[PDB]
Amino acid sequence: VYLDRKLLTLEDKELGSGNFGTVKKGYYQMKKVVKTVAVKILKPALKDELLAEANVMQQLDNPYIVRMIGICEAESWMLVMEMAELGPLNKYLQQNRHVKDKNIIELVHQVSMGMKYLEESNFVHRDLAARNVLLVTQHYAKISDFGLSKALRADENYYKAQKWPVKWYAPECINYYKFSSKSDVWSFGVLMWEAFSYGQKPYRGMKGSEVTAMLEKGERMGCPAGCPREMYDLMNLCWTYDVENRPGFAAVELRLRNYYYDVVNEGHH
Ligand SMILES: Cc1cccc(Nc2nc(N[C@@H]3CCCC[C@@H]3N)ncc2C(N)=O)c1
Repeated sequence: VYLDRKLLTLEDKELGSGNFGTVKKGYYQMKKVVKTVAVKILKPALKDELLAEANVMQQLDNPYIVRMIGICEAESWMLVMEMAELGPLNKYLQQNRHVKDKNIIELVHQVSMGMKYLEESNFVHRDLAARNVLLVTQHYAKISDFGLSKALRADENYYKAQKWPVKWYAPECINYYKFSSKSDVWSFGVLMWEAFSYGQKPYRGMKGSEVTAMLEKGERMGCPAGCPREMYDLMNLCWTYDVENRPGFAAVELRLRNYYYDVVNEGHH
């Protein structure tokens, strides 16, 4: 969990940025191999947020979720993770607009498998967006960015909160401050839309309070160009207003798994 600063070699160039500080590429001398890493580097609230985040990732063991190597206290606090070379999903789709439809279904299914696992593990993500999906290859996606994440209490199906990615948030989060796995299902809907719109921001040119107004009227973002109908049906299903009747990730992953098998069969035919 605690890494040795001497074994860590940072690079100058910064790969990305957030409120916390920077993301830089580096190397960590493992037992015999050198391993390529991404490091979150801070610029007291922020400090504690990094320790909590690291404590969450430590518990997570799945092929579709970013792996934490460990943490380090030097110049600043550093959270060290295995590296996803091709970067955040949204940027990638913005710069590769001819990625095939089958490839997108593949990647969002992988996110769904990682989210099904996370549900079973009783953690909520609370920031599930395409910028927080990281690509190892063009056919391998992983979920990261767990700074808003919560381990649910053994006696609760949701976490009660006390600045938010509003456009990814379910009605019950905005209205009642309650975040559950069904809430992440809602954001997955928005994530899919983002993926099929090739990295475009959702609800463009609308303020947070207008989006709320829109959803309450029963309005939803339209089908992206070239997006298969059944994938849009799945999006709308994820956007079930009422938590009770919204599907969980088991249902969502099953549906994505099966649709992907038809599309793979189609290709061969
Ligand atoms: C090429 C490139 C560019 C930017 C970031 C990355 N890698 C990562 N970024 C984030 N977080 C970022 C934070 C800033 C916005 C984008 C991301 N959400 N977390 C984990 C990783 C990781 N394990 O590799 C890679």
